[PDB]
Amino acid sequence: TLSILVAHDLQRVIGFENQLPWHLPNDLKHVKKLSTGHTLVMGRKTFESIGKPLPNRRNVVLTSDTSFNVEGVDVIHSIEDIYQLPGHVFIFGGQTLFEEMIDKVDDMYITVIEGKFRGDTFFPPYTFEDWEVASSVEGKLDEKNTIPHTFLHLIRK
Ligand SMILES: NC(=O)C1=CN([C@@H]2O[C@H](COP(=O)(O)OP(=O)(O)OC[C@H]3O[C@@H](n4cnc5c(N)ncnc54)[C@H](OP(=O)(O)O)[C@@H]3O)[C@@H](O)[C@H]2O)C=CC1
Ligand SMILES: CCc1nc(N)nc(N)c1C#C[C@H](C)c1cc(OC)cc(-c2ccncc2)c1
Repeated sequence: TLSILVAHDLQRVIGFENQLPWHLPNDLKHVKKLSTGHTLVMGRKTFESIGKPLPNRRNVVLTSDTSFNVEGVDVIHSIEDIYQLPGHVFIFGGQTLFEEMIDKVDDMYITVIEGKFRGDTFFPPYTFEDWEVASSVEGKLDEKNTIPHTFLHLIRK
């Protein structure tokens, strides 16, 4: 199973100066729930921005750097190596990789942040004509989660 796992805002911003533009603990829990025990694939820049691999799942990084090695991180150098990955596989970031992968994945787990942030990294444009809405659940606003947001699970038609 090959999925996209992304959070973007109303204009598809997913990042600004190596950072997430927004602090939203509920989306982290959401990420932890979906991807624990499975596989996360990410481009080199996405990985360096986190700075450490995420616990209790396989971390795969795509890069052309043949010297790249990080403890707890499996390296690939080919888009094509993604399809040899066993199990449920999540394309985690960033803009470059989503652009390469958005026409290949079976489905997408999108967190829509109902805001307009300044960004420099964008999720590629997509139309609902090509995606069925399997589920749409609003996140709950509270003390620590202060931005309206929505979990979408879109499946390709
Ligand atoms: N929400 C998110 O997912 C987050 C992402 N970001 C950002 O993403 C921003 C924009 O950079 P972006 O390009 O999107 O980052 P990516 O995560 O897509 O990393 C890009 C790199 O991935 C590797 N790569 C991609 N495709 C291939 C391929 N076909 N073959 C071999 N290697 C490949 C290359 O690494 P290499 O150059 O080493 O060969 C490439 O330079 C960065 O500024 C980073 O901060 C920031 C915050 C959050
Ligand atoms: C959650 C945000 C998020 N949500 C969803 N639904 N999908 C995603 N792909 C990402 C994402 C992301 C990027 C890789 C990112 C950048 C970052 O820049 C500092 C820190 C983290 C991060 C720090 C701590 N634990 C998990 C992830 C993730």
